[PDB]
Amino acid sequence: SHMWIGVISLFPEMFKAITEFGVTGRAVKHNLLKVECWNPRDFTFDKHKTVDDRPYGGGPGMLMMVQPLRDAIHTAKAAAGEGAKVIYLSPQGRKLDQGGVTELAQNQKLILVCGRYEGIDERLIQTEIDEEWSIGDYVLTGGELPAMTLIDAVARFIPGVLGDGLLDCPHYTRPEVLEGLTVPPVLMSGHHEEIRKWRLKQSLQRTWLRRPELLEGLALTDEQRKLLKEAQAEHNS
Amino acid sequence: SHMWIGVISLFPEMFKAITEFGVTGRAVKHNLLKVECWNPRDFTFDKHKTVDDRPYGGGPGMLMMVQPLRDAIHTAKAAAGEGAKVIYLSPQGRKLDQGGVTELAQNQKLILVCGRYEGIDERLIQTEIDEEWSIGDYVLTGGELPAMTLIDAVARFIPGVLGDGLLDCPHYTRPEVLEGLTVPPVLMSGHHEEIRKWRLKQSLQRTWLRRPELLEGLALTDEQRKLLKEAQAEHNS
Ligand SMILES: NC(=O)c1ccc(NCC2CCCC2)nc1
Ligand SMILES: NC(=O)c1ccc(NCC2CCCC2)nc1
Repeated sequence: SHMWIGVISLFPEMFKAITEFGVTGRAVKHNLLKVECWNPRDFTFDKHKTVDDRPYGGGPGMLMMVQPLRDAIHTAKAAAGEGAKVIYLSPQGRKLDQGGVTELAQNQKLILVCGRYEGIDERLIQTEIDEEWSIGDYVLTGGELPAMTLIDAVARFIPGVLGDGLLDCPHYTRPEVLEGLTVPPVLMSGHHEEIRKWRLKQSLQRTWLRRPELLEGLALTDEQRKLLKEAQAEHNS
Repeated sequence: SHMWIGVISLFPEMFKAITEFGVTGRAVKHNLLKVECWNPRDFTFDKHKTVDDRPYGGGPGMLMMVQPLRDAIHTAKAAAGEGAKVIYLSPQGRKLDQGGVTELAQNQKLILVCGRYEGIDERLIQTEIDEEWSIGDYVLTGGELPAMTLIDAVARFIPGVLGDGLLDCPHYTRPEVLEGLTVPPVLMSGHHEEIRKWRLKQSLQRTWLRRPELLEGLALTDEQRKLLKEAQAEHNS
């Protein structure tokens, strides 16, 4: 179930951050994940390899120049063959969450278009882009970090890359006592069922306290309902 | 108003993605932004430079080993001096948005702790971390991409790095006609006020259609109320 991701970027060397390091670097070396980049600058024809252009209507910014970007996209589409979804990363896109990650991970091929400057021509979005996605409600200097974020997130779903809507439970490792703070005795008990229930209760409690809206989106099991009620009762002393 | 950011990461070379390229790369070269990394592996003492450890209570994963990570954090804190806020990036943190970015950008010094494996010891969060932040409701293989995302976002607020709660308007550049699609005539009119109002109306319309909840958080001006009503009337034909 390997995955191919084509990238359109003025700064393809940025993607070394995910292709050369850690779990995603291993995925690439083991051919579980392939990331292939095209740079609009390589598709320019003028002496100074111009990749930006002035916005109609004026304004302080520049846009990506249409012809080099369009040609790079077309080249990526030809390399991908049939079935590749083309994604543009921008704050105007659908907000990414883990459900959206699972949806995107169903694709065997993606092409990610990374904007720079003030963005890209709206008509390219209409004619070349299948979906717009955002990694969050904030503005960055380029689409490369959003693209890498998406790649990393979906790569976790590729079989072989790694070894319920709630926040994670607390985790502990050595030493047993750290600046006077002890490990919860249950985690030392060797009682697997008690440990499982403790972790679940902690996850429910943390989700309730920090992100209560996330709970509203869940259909809690009988056990989860019980443990959440216990946690809420204890919180209220 | 330059900014110093200390980073704790097992993969410091990942940060070349922001320190060597584009607007953030320029910020670094021009001394507007300094990014300084410490690697827990450099703080190990065993032959194999062990940086992970087993979780109490069992489970399939590993945590970052406490001693090398703690020592790296302390070294970063000493380098930062007084006033540095220590941030841990994780899905359990406060969700980043542009308002949160503006808040974080008020700090002259930040230290960003990048988790790997299944995370870090809860007691380190208690004893070493000032704030936990998330870049979005999804899970990544490491905190480095979230840290770089945060750095890029806050760097845009540093004076010299660059040259209202609504989504951006559409942008257009050459050519005048692209695959049969024309540039809106108003943007060619040279009428600056008409162009301003068009862009604002488009932003209001796009926010309403794609992200209506964002509108609920705004106190629209009289002009914005009018243009939004116009856009909604036109949408309803
Ligand atoms: N939240 C996001 O997913 C996101 C995506 C792209 C971006 N910036 C580059 C785009 C902004 C103008 C040029 C393209 N910033 C933020
Ligand atoms: N949404 C986020 O801001 C985010 C942060 C860190 C992360 N992964 C590394 C952490 C997860 C376990 C080890 C540390 N994933 C996602």
